[PDB]
Amino acid sequence: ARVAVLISGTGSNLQALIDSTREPNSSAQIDIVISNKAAVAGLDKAERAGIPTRVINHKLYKNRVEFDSAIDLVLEEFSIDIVCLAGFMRILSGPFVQKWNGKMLNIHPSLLPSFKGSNAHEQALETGVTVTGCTVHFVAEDVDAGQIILQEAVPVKRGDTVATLSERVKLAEHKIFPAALQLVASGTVQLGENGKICWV
Ligand SMILES: Nc1nc2sc(CCCCc3csc(C(=O)N[C@@H](CCC(=O)O)C(=O)O)c3F)cc2c(=O)[nH]1
Ligand SMILES: NCC(=O)N[C@@H]1O[C@H](COP(=O)([O-])[O-])[C@@H](O)[C@H]1O
Repeated sequence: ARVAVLISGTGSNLQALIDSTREPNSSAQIDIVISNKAAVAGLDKAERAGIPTRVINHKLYKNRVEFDSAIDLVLEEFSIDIVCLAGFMRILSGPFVQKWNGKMLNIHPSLLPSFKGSNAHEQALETGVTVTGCTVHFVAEDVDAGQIILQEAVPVKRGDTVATLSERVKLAEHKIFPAALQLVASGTVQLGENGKICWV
């Protein structure tokens, strides 16, 4: 399965994905890394790994739809089969999501449905939970609302801050996001006709 990773920043999930997909049993190959922000560290990791990179500036297109069109163009250019959002901080248009329905995974740093949205760790700490975690899910139109693929619980420790909580969660992310990719790329998991998660 040919895979694209969309990033916006440091790219440590990208790195975890690269690491698993070079294992010989990997059913995924990362063929392109696409970032909407230049000079971010995820682009270095991708170039250090030998993976082609493209930077699409969302300040050169008029529409969200024109912008995703540019991404889709690159995905088609590289004959991509699966799209992994690994720290992509931009919301995708409805038609783009429709076209990739069932082929696009996202890593979100909470136990969904808790703490949808962009500041999940802040939500978790404000709420006062003693357990949080991360989720890999298919991207549906409603944000952080697609079919869940994997989750891993992570403890919240006393005095945690966003810094320390997200450090702990990210170790879990580097576990379940490569596993989730591998489930989907091997055809073990798909999105069923009924749109629920389909094990095979
Ligand atoms: N349809 C759909 N799309 C998507 S994308 C995704 C990955 C995580 C999204 C995190 C996220 C939560 S809010 C937000 C935001 O407001 N971004 C600004 C750009 C901000 C900037 O660049 O400064 C903007 O999109 O304009 C995000 F980026 C999941 C997902 C999904 O489930 N459904
Ligand atoms: N709402 C989406 C969101 O918060 N994504 C989060 O951004 C980070 C990207 O880190 P990385 O660039 O080191 O992989 C990850 O921690 C992921 O959970």
